[PDB]
Amino acid sequence: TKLGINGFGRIGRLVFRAAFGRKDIEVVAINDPFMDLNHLCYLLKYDSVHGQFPCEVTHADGFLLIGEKKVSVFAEKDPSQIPWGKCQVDVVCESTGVFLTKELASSHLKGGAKKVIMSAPPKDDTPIYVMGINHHQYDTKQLIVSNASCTTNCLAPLAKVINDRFGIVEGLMTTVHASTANQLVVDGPSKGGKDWRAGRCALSNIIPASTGAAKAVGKVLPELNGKLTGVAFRVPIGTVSVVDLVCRLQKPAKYEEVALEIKKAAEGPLKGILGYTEDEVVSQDFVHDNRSSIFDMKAGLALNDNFFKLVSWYDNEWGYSNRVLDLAVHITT
Amino acid sequence: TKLGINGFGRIGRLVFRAAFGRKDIEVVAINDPFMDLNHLCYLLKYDSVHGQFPCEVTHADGFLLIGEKKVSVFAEKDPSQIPWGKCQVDVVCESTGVFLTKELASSHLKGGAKKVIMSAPPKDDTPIYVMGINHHQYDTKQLIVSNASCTTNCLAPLAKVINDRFGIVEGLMTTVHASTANQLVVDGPSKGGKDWRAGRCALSNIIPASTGAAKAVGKVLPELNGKLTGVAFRVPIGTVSVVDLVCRLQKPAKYEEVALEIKKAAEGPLKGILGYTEDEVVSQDFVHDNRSSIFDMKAGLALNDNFFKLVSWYDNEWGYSNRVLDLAVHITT
Amino acid sequence: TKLGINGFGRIGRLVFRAAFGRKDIEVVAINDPFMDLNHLCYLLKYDSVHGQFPCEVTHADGFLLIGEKKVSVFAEKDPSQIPWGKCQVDVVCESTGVFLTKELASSHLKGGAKKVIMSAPPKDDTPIYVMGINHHQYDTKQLIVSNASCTTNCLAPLAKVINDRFGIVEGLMTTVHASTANQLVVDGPSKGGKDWRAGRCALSNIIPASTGAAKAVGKVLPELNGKLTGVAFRVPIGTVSVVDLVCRLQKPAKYEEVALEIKKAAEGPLKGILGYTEDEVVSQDFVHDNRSSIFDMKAGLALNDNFFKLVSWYDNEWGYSNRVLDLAVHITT
Amino acid sequence: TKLGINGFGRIGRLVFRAAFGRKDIEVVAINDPFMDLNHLCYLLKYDSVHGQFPCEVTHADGFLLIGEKKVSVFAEKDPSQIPWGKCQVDVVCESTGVFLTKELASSHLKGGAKKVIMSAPPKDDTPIYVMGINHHQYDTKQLIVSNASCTTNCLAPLAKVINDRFGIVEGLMTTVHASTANQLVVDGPSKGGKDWRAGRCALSNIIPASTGAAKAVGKVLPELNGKLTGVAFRVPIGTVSVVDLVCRLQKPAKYEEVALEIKKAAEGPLKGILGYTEDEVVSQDFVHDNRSSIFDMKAGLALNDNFFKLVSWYDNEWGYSNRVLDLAVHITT
Ligand SMILES: NC(=O)c1ccc[n+]([C@@H]2O[C@H](COP(=O)([O-])OP(=O)(O)OC[C@H]3O[C@@H](n4cnc5c(N)ncnc54)[C@H](O)[C@@H]3O)[C@@H](O)[C@H]2O)c1
Ligand SMILES: NC(=O)c1ccc[n+]([C@@H]2O[C@H](COP(=O)([O-])OP(=O)(O)OC[C@H]3O[C@@H](n4cnc5c(N)ncnc54)[C@H](O)[C@@H]3O)[C@@H](O)[C@H]2O)c1
Ligand SMILES: NC(=O)c1ccc[n+]([C@@H]2O[C@H](COP(=O)([O-])OP(=O)(O)OC[C@H]3O[C@@H](n4cnc5c(N)ncnc54)[C@H](O)[C@@H]3O)[C@@H](O)[C@H]2O)c1
Ligand SMILES: NC(=O)c1ccc[n+]([C@@H]2O[C@H](COP(=O)([O-])OP(=O)(O)OC[C@H]3O[C@@H](n4cnc5c(N)ncnc54)[C@H](O)[C@@H]3O)[C@@H](O)[C@H]2O)c1
Ligand SMILES: NCCc1ccc(S(=O)(=O)F)cc1
Ligand SMILES: NCCc1ccc(S(=O)(=O)F)cc1
Ligand SMILES: NCCc1ccc(S(=O)(=O)F)cc1
Repeated sequence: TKLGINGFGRIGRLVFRAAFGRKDIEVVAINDPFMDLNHLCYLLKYDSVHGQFPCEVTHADGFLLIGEKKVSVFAEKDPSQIPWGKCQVDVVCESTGVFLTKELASSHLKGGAKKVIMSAPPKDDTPIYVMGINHHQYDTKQLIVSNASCTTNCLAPLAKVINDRFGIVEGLMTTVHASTANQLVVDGPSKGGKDWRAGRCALSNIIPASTGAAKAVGKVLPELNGKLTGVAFRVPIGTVSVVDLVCRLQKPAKYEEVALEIKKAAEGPLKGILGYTEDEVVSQDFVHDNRSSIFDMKAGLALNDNFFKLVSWYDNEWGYSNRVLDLAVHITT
Repeated sequence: TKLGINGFGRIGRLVFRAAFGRKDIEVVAINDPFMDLNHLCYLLKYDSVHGQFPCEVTHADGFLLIGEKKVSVFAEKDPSQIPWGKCQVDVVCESTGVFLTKELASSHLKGGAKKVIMSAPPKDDTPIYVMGINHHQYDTKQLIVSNASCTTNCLAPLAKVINDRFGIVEGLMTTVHASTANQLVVDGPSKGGKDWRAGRCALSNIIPASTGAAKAVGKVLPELNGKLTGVAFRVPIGTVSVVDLVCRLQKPAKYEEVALEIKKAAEGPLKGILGYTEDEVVSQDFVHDNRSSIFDMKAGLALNDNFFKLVSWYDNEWGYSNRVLDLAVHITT
Repeated sequence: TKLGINGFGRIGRLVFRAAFGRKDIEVVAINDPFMDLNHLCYLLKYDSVHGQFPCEVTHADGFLLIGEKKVSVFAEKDPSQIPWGKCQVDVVCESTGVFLTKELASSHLKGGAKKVIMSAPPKDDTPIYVMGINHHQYDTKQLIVSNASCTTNCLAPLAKVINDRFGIVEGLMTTVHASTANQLVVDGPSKGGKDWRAGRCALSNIIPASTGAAKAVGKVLPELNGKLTGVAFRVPIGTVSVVDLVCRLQKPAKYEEVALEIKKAAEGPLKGILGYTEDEVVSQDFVHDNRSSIFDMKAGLALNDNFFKLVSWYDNEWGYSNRVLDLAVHITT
Repeated sequence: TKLGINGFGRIGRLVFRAAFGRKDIEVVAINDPFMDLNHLCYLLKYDSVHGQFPCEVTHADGFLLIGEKKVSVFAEKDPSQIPWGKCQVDVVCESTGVFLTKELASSHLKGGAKKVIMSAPPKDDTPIYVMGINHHQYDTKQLIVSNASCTTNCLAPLAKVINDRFGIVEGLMTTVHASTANQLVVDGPSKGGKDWRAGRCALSNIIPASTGAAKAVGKVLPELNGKLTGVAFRVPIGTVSVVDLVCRLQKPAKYEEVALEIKKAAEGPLKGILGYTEDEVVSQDFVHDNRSSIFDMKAGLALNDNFFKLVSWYDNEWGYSNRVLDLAVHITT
């Protein structure tokens, strides 16, 4: 399984990183035009949140070197001009943040790539998949797909398990989200005039933000269509975010029973995707945690037999980056 | 109205500051045994969040000097030993955090103080009052009372207005809360071994926390008893906190109607307590805002006609501090 | 004195705000093409550091409205086209960061501006001035000038006084610097690929940075040319930076005497530019302090009678912005 | 070597951790009365900076269990009451911060411990030892020693190398120091009324601080007595600090040569203690680096052939904790 990476940013680089540890998938090419090979290597060797790269990194003959493996590096603004074909790339991890329609992402297909995974929710009707939730509903005919957002990957397993046993009538979600590259260090104009709040100083603000993440749950779980939505607060934190789902349940239950059901899934049919802790955890405890969702039993509570607050952690960078690789293997195999 | 301050902390010093800009109330006496007079002045003079004290601040003969006015300074650990009576104190602002029961707080009365306000939720059944909400129900025969928490002061006005018109069936609250003095700069043991998470690094964590702030709305508004509770996440922010109320209503509404109902309350009955904004605000926009609650119209949303997320901001330090003075004025006059 | 502003960023907007107060200078025109008018009002009305604009900000018919005062707003990329002459502009504040040569800035003269001040050090041999130091050496024939950097404005007053009285033989400088717009919220590529370190996450890092600011003190004080240089460390701080000057003196001295000579200057001829304190201050105490440099007596020390560490604070945004105005007024009168 | 730990804080817990990977040293007993067993397991297991403990941490029958190995846990305020003798403790890591005196530390010897290491500079005459610089001078008859400060362990190796080769005429230091447990989350009164600035908000401030770490280098390298001193600035950073030495040299040198000397020291006699890099590094890159000092070639510079600014990083927590073990093993074998 040969992977290509378009946009060697936080997601691009950590996807590269997770892929090094996996035997079944291999990175063969990278593209980023805001980055010379000298600069690119620097940014990969050092990382402020996840530590240094697990082995030596040099460049040679326009390639990137990780032991006995060469990796092509390109610097093209236009995806139609990236030579994926010559590297026999099976899947392109589209992680720039600006090619989020079927039309724009199909430019990768023109360059010789077989299939594409947007590392974000699409702006159009592109099919969305969450590993562990609806990934088996994929078929090889779909060449361009989305792996949703980190928040959707955190929310979907939690909702699926609660909905199958108890039945979610309606739910509203809040995610307290770690910092992202779309934000600014000092009050300034946000990109293209959209989302003014995200241009406000990241270091000292709680910043309200819209998200479709919870509304997207209805795409990967049709049954919950129109039954979920939410908002986000961005806060000055390196990585790790948390979802807080307030939902009303059809079948009544104590909080103890809800927790045990989530424990059952995390230990059985959702091992590796959904996790369960009863510890007094805080955000830094999930730095570099590869799961999509870790239910925090003690943070949440119940108002009554039918109204619950359910709390789940996620490393927005690491968890998600591992899911891109899982999906990339799945669609190719 | 002659005020005394026990515990010259974040609340004590900002209570002193607010009272400096009011003619109807003045601080005559201060007690803090963990603070010598030179130290006290220094801490009053400078402030990391709210700037330098708007005044020449000095001391002489054991008195604090704010312009042409002398303030009495004490340093007893036992409140019983503070000569409040000789300073002719009408109300004592109990802002130490360690005298939150009617038995402990009554020693101020034994020191001569006529009345006491607990600047926090009580640990017993001491009466709780929130300006704008139930302060007219105060009986002068009550010598010791509590002004609740900053979070309750934010949530109750919001909940009141919404419940008066639409009726709240149930509700769960999250507050994303700024930093407080019970937290630690690096990972350590929390005082008494209680609330382990709050001992974790304040600078780099999202920290789950319990709170009775929502349950206690039921005390100030009996009609909502058993219908509200919540949780909190602490974040590395200087001041300003935000409440997210997910509530289910009986009378259906569009989001715009709910917003309008809050607007008219804010410009009418609850003017000065509850505020309204449709601007793209972030937390630092409410530093030194003296309102108890500021509804953020564009940050909230509705899922359907009976299920809402309503967002409100508060300067947990400065808002609450002015509330302590309005309650001090009320229970005296 | 009619001022125009090119680039409405941190320095652009803060010059604007500084000017609003003063009765001897006024902003008549603004230009910034990465900013729609509605968005410009938003950035002007709210500030994460210096609080809400002390006045109603609106717009109508393409004009910025401050109360009832109309300010003209353009969105041009070629300063030649900005109609400065139409607005009778005496000085243009060049605060984009990308017109720092004589060739580039002189497009403002062809647009009708009478003179230009660069809000940064120049790339070429454009004359540099610092108020209090060498501003009297400016002659009216010079149409394009520079106000240097915030750091140079901090150091040069301190440098002049120490060298005037004692004689600086050599010296080296570290500034610990607040965060600036050239930095990123998460690890990424810095612009143009210059200074890889500045692209590293700003929230969690101490980031070494080059600075010519200390070498630039030679150009404003020829006598010290070759005898000073230094480096910088960027830290997660909103505003306020500190200079730390290690230096050797020709004539020997005690720390007290050095300190008293700075006190004499700060309360005498350099009043308003160089300040002095013996208080136990921290960076937040100089937020919105309009002086160029404030010497911190207790923070510095001597090793011997010829070798000293001298410490001085500066709000790198506010002090500098006010300096820009002083220069503008000076060069016009 | 059987190690005991009094004070299970940042240094205590990370000393425990480093030992877990060392065969030449083992922890048999811990004392910390501010933290019961359930709480102590939590703090060991989770770490906000260095990640989770790399092992299952549990407890039974009053013992801390790291796998099969049982560790005794006392809760004793009076260090003379700890029964170190019953556990055959060779060395006590005295890392509480409140027993920095021969007389006070010697109460560990009454408990049965053979020897004691102060994890900090002493308040009295106690012998200081930096590994790699002066440790070989230790005599087995000295039962109580100090391992100096993180800052001194960073500057000493550098100063040694520079002085041996070029001759340090005089020097002044500045350290930018990561956050420490003596600071406060919000403006407050520091312990004992000492160091007022350390009580100011850790999250939002650059905070000046005194330090004898530079002067103490003259104690471990007598040739440098009276030639070094300096100051510190605290910044909102989890761990990793930097030293900035401005020094005059007796023999003139090109900066390239000064770097080359440090390189061969780091690859030869000071391998493991003193490090060297030419990479564009930032503070986060040295998290969990076990060296005491990492020279940063590109950060520093020279003013002339005699006057240099030399820059070096250190993980104040992890580097130091590793040196405590080295000293413990050395004073026992
Ligand atoms: N970081 C997260 O928490 C997170 C989680 C899940 C999904 N995502 C999504 O992944 C995407 C990338 O996010 P990120 O956080 O890595 O942002 P980022 O800014 O760190 O990375 C984007 C990278 O793409 C590069 N790029 C820009 N234009 C390009 C072009 N024309 N061609 C090729 N490369 C280009 C940039 O130089 C940059 O390195 C976004 O859509 C984001 O929403 C982010
Ligand atoms: N800061 C907020 O966001 C906020 C908002 C609302 C309510 N409160 C409440 O107000 C109370 C104080 O909060 P704070 O943040 O100001 O805490 P703080 O640490 O800033 O202040 C507590 C002060 O009490 C003093 N003190 C301790 N023991 C004392 C005693 N024995 N006698 C006299 N003084 C003593 C301390 O010296 C300290 O200055 C708490 O109960 C808190 O819940 C805080
Ligand atoms: N903030 C400080 O501490 C400080 C202090 C001293 C000097 N400076 C200098 O002042 C300059 C500006 O810095 P800043 O901090 O305001 O950064 P900033 O990003 O806040 O300001 C730049 C602004 O200029 C605008 N702009 C960019 N290109 C433009 C163009 N070609 N035409 C018109 N407008 C354009 C942008 O919209 C932006 O708002 C820099 O050169 C900086 O070195 C900054
Ligand atoms: N943290 C650093 O960057 C660093 C680096 C070098 C040296 N040091 C030194 O190490 C010492 C400890 O620092 P820290 O950062 O670990 O502080 P810390 O606050 O994290 O740890 C101190 C521990 O001692 C415990 N304690 C208090 N009184 C006690 C008593 N009577 N008996 C037993 N335990 C008691 C506390 O509960 C706490 O857990 C300080 O003197 C400091 O100067 C710290
Ligand atoms: N360079 C900006 C790319 C980008 C755009 C959006 C995000 S998001 O995760 O906030 F949606 C992250 C990064
Ligand atoms: N001195 C610490 C006392 C204290 C105790 C509690 C708080 S709280 O507002 O977080 F509940 C704040 C301060
Ligand atoms: N309990 C606080 C103990 C302590 C005391 C001092 C420090 S210091 O490293 O700043 F000198 C660190 C920790």
